[PDB]
Amino acid sequence: AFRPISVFREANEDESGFTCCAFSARERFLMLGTCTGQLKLYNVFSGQEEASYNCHNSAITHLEPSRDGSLLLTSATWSQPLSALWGMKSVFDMKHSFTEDHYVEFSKHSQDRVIGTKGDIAHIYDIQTGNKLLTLFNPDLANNYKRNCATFNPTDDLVLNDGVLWDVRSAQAIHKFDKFNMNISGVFHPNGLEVIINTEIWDLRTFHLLHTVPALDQCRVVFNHTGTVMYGAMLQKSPFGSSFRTFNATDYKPIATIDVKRNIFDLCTDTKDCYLAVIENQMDALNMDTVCRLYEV
Ligand SMILES: COCCNC(=O)/C=C/c1[nH]cc(C(=O)N[C@@H](CC(N)=O)c2ccc(F)c(Cl)c2)c1-c1ccc(Cl)cc1F
Repeated sequence: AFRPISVFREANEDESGFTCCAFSARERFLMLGTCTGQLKLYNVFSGQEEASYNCHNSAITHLEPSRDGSLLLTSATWSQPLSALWGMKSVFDMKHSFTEDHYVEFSKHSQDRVIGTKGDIAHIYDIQTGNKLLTLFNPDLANNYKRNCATFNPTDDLVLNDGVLWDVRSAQAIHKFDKFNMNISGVFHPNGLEVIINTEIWDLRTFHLLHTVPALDQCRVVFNHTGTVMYGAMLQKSPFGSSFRTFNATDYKPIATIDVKRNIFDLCTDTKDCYLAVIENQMDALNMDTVCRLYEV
């Protein structure tokens, strides 16, 4: 099941403004972005705030800590810069920013690069210098996905941008996956063998269609750290509707559908994959008053 374990809100605020979340390196501590552009650290069990840092002058949409705990990526709604990289050792400080990229992710195997998305375009940056190494856009192969989000594969040698597979080393598009939907651009399966683009599962080796999974339509997906479970939530204000779905990552078979009966802002699992944190708005409320709910997987 998904048994509720605890709940908390942005402490001492009339309107709680949590917008996104990620577990930190420290087991019991969750990092939350807020609609006023702050980063908060909370104890997930006590529900108490520990620390607060100022990141952006607009709502944080998404954040990602590095695995080693030294770095954090944030993205905001209408700030300049839209995304930034923060150092978290010694003092919390901005290292580099990515002016117009509305989404950013670390590379996966070695976290020495950032990949940012601006519309149909990907930008790769060096973490050391902040320098833009590559711009990935091919007018002949573009799918023009409206919710494109560029990403590295597990070994960092490939990028998926706008449904196009790029070889990072040569900076060449090697394959365009055919377009089946208007919005979702896709992700790599952590197994390194498959690419999941909306409802279509493609083989990375042959570029053959392996499976169709209709329940993934319009979903953002995240895997548990172990790579055994895939979580998906349909995009619908709140980025998501009121439900998320789980699937077996080995065979794409549905496990569970959870309707939390409130709009979802974000979802994450801890490094040990024991707990799920979900940001939920207290259907289609104009009032912003989010809680973080912790669930047992
Ligand atoms: C109208 O909204 C105004 C402005 N707000 C936004 O834009 C907000 C954007 C935004 N928030 C969270 C995400 C996101 O993708 N979260 C990932 C998990 C993660 N943290 O990686 C995710 C995966 C599976 C799930 F089941 C759930 Cl519920 C969440 C996203 C998100 C949504 C769409 C895209 Cl293309 C990229 C994104 F990062």
